[PDB]
Amino acid sequence: SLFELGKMILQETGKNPAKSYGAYGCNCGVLGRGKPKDATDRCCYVHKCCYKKLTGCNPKKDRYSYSWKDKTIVCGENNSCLKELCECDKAVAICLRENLNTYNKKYRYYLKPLCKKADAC
Amino acid sequence: SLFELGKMILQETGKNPAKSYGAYGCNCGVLGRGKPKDATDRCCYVHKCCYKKLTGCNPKKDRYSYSWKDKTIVCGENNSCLKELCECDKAVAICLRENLNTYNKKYRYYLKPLCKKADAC
Repeated sequence: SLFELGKMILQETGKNPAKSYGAYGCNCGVLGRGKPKDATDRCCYVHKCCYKKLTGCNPKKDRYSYSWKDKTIVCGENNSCLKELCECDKAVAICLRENLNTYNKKYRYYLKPLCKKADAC
Repeated sequence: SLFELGKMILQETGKNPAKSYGAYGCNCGVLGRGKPKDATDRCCYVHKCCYKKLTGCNPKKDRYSYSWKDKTIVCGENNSCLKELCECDKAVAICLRENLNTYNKKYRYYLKPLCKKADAC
């Protein structure tokens, strides 16, 4: 669920997930997808494509189990959707961390109408 | 849709809606309701309750028309559901503005998991 996602993002990035990624570029946040503004934004693009491939469980709402073991996110689900969901979220969190070095505040609260339409996933 | 809602909040409140209300307390932002932390949060609580009476339309995605007339939000004729959606959104923007006096940044990014379950609307 969004709670696990936020937690993982915090855990990987050390950043307030809502503040940093609740509205960032064309893909991180409440609005759908768009051509990515930068690597951070592309992470969110991939994540949204990850979610859109999922069936059997609600990516936003459904809780799942995971653990933080040797500072790694370990997805603790057997159930294919919740596991896949967990891995979607872990991947974005890792991606966001990986790309903190190009994170640019100027893309925070980016205006959606400034975004090219996203390619199909 | 969230676009109209955010614009209304900005208009009433003068605040970046994502920043101030995208994750505030137990009710403003993602997912459902929780026992409100303060008046601002209760606005969002009432708003989410308001969304429940909507039937033939999607609050998050569906666009509707409104205008800013003499610095008031005036909902467009729209169909029944969109009209009521618009009025839900207008009401929360107004409420948020009314309660700016007790807005507390400490509740910005409140840990929503720790919220009590909401009462019935």
